[PDB]
Formats: sequence, C-alpha cells, structure tokens
Amino acid sequence: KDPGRGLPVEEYHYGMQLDVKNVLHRTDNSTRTGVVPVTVVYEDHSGELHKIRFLEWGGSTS
Amino acid sequence: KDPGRGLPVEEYHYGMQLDVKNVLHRTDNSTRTGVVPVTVVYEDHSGELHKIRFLEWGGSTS
Repeated sequence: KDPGRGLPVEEYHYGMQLDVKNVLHRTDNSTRTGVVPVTVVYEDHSGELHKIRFLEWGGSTS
Repeated sequence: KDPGRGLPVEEYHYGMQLDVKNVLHRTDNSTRTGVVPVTVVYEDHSGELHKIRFLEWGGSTS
C-alpha cells in the first residue's frame, strides 16, 4: 500500500553494500532528465524495512 | 545514433556538481530491481561529451 508509512529516512551512503531482499517503493523518475531526488523503501532479509533518500539520474534522455 | 562511440569513461563521483546541458544516453534499467550498473553520456554547455559509468537503483520494485 504505502510502505514508507511511519519510517524515518536513514543514513545512506552511495556505494554502500546493503542487505536488499525486496524493493517495495522507488520514486517514479522515468520522465525526468539529469540528477533528481529518489526515495527507496526496501526490505532486508531479516524482514525489516528501510527508507533512504538520495540522488539519481532520471530515466529519460533529452 | 551512438553517442558513446569513441569516448573513454571519465572519473565520476557521486554527488558531484556537473555541467549537464543534455543527457544523450543512459542505460535502460527500467526492468531491473536493486543496485545495477548505469552508463550515461551527457553534453556540457561548452558542447563537449562525457561518458561516465556508475551504480544506480533499477527502475522496478519487487
């Protein structure tokens, strides 16, 4: 439904190894070009959820 | 056509301010989940092209 509900944004570092079992939410940046914000909610193998927010390149070219 | 033709991969750092006028190529990672490689070719305001390769989260959830 809304997997981000009630989760704080946690510390994230580009390139860091995470324990990602499932990705439950990610911002739809398909139409965006260049660097844009993205929020991810993922589930780890223990079953805990994690919300992270960072930057990525949008899904479109110019 | 193929904007990556004849370009070396250049040094890139997550979070670095770049001079991006146009994005000419980016890997189609729409179907991927979790962290995956991505290559971008972009044009700067001077008109020069730049190829960079790094990691991003795929465009899909689980």
